[PDB]
Amino acid sequence: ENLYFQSMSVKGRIYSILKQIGSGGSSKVFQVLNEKKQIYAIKYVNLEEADNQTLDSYRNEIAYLNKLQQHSDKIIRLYDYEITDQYIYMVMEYGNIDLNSWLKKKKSIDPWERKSYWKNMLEAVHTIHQHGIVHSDLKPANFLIVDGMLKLIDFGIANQMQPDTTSVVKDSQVGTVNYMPPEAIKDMSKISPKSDVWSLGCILYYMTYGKTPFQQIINQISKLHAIIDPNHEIEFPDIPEKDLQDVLKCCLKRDPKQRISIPELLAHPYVQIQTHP
Ligand SMILES: CCc1cccc(CC)c1NC(=O)c1nn(C)c2c1CCc1cnc(Nc3ccc(C(=O)NC4CCN(C)CC4)cc3OC(F)(F)F)nc1-2
Repeated sequence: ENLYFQSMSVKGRIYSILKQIGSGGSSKVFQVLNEKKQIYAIKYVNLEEADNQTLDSYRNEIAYLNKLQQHSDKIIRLYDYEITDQYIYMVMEYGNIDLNSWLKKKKSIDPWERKSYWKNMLEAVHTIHQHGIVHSDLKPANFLIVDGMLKLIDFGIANQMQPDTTSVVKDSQVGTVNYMPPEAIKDMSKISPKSDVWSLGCILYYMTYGKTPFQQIINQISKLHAIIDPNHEIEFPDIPEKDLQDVLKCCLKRDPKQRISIPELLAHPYVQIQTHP
């Protein structure tokens, strides 16, 4: 729903608010225009009931996002931010849609498009791994489409919060365990870069086969048991792209030791071999 007279200031710069395009418990996202009618998304986070630990995780993610955006164009831009004791405003790159919503409204995805997105994702995640950050909770919703290019929105660093404001409402894929790796389920560090490869593999599996590998299991304890059980054979239906079949089998090995790495994935023929005549 659009906001028709609202506006906000960030570091002495005024922004017209067109509409709200998202919400967590303590947070909101707004489609906004600056003084020169350039479009942005502003993330607002209320800090009024956040403890020092939570606060410091927000501070950490902001520092890292400000640094890492210079290292890759597959991370979302953070143009400015304002940070007080009460709130954070972040002025960020705008996208017309996130990958989750895009995939919901696409049955048949173009093979070229899928490969292009796969590359974008790999480059983003590779970048955070290179600075010691394992996201540890990658879903399609963490990726924003900006003129055909996927941008990673967050680094999984910040501590999530709950609507004790209430009037409670939430979304399809926030709780989801469909992208979760076996070692995460055992775990309750032992969090390695390989955790992210499983999650990325699950996204690619969605793009290839039209669902995540354990999506069929409604019963959430049966699902978690299926993810861990070596005898539970994951399906990989035959398709023209034999390199894509290989990538998925390699990402979804349950043993993280035996599971493929991001540098390996980047040199894989799926990413590298020119299919075009
Ligand atoms: C809530 C804050 C938060 C906390 C923790 C972690 C995270 C990251 C996941 C975040 N959340 C975030 O950090 C976050 N959440 N959103 C939604 C955005 C961000 C970052 C910047 C950003 C920039 N541009 C956009 N634009 C849009 C992104 C997605 C949609 C969308 O999916 N719409 C659907 C289209 C199809 N129909 C059928 C259903 C709706 C529409 C959008 O803009 C438009 F609305 F203007 F069009 N969004 C975002």
